[PDB]
Amino acid sequence: PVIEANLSLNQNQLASNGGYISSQLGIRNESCETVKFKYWLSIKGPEGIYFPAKAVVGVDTAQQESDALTDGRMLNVTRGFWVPEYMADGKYTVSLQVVAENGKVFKANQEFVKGVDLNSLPELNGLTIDIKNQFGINSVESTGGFVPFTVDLNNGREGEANVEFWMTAVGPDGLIIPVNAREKWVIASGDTYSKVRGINFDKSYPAGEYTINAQVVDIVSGERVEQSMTVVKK
Amino acid sequence: VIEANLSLNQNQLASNGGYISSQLGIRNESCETVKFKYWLSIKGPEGIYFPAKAVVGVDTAQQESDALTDGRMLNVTRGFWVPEYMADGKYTVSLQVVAENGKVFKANQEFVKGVDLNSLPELNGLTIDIKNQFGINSVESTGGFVPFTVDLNNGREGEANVEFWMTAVGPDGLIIPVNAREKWVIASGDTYSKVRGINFDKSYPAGEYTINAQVVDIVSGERVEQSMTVVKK
Repeated sequence: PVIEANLSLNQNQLASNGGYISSQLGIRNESCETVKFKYWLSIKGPEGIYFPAKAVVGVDTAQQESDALTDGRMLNVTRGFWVPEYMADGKYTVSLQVVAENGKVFKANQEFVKGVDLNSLPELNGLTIDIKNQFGINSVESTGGFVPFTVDLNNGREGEANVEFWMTAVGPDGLIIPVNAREKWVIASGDTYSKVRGINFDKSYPAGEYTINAQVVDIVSGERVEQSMTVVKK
Repeated sequence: VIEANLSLNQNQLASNGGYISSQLGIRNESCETVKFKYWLSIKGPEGIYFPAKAVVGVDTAQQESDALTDGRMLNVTRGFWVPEYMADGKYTVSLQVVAENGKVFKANQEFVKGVDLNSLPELNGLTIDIKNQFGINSVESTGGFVPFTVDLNNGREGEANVEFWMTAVGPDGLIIPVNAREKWVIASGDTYSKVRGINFDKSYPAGEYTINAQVVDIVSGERVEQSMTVVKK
């Protein structure tokens, strides 16, 4: 019982004043028997924003209904959503999510930005943050694995920058795993805090999805900025 | 297998932040000797997640394993700073133990910063009251229904314009709609009051679901959150 899910956005790039985004959802039953499943469209944004794409004028009373697909058949839906002005500027993730009757989870994600450039590194006002999965390693075995991350904090400002920086891995069973302890830094003008920092996914760590999350706070302004990568333990 | 506790010397920090000293207890209740890894992590508002542990230099350490004799208990004092620049609001401290066999054990305490302990989140007179109606903290693998009471009380002298929604953030990257995005004009002294439940379908994966409600003031742009945790066995 395998489902194939895709998602595409008619646009990636919203200005600060927000806007409308029209999406195209594709759900294909690649299996031989007929398949029942639930699906929905959800948005995840900065500052712990999580919201459903779906909006209603009245009182939301609906429960999550099941759907179905004929053998080899595909569902095709257009779905649009507003992203209002009052929502935080930053990087957003739209997620088509399918839960099949058998427990298997399938997803398709697209990103968009609001009030910043699609290509751009997160920044604290000249101080740019560059965190990357160094070797494109997107999973580790049940028996364990090591994934290294490159960390580059570049002070583009004309003055010194005072920052606190840390990393966690948010994962199953409510786990928040320290990846990098809280570090305080004075970074001089034009200078760079640059290093490699890895996480060892111990054999004993539970199977599932780990969200590798890095944060940087400007100690003076109080602006906080994030970057995230996903690693799955099989 | 493992018994974990956590207590805080302080629950209540002012806006200018402060220091919190914690006491970690880890007890091996098992008959054989047990190996495990453990750590201390903080979760706050606005998607804040940070490790309790801080270093002045370059963090270079790896997550070391520990061990406990049969019936033996580990006892550690561990403190952490919560600086002024961190967001005001409700925080969760979490002692987390991962045993060599895969079993996860936790002990959580809450604290607040710049607001009263157990106070209702508010958007400036507009108070938000979301509660697990019947104290149901888990559902069986075969499924279950958990209802939530929702009370949005406009204490202001003028009308309040809000947008409101709910999700359940859970395993395998799932963000499950619990309440669609609703726009509301709430008159002075009035209440948006209702019950809203989530059906944890048999098919939903085992694990930890974070029931999350958010309210935005459309005029000010202030956003406020309330969260409750439900585990599917």
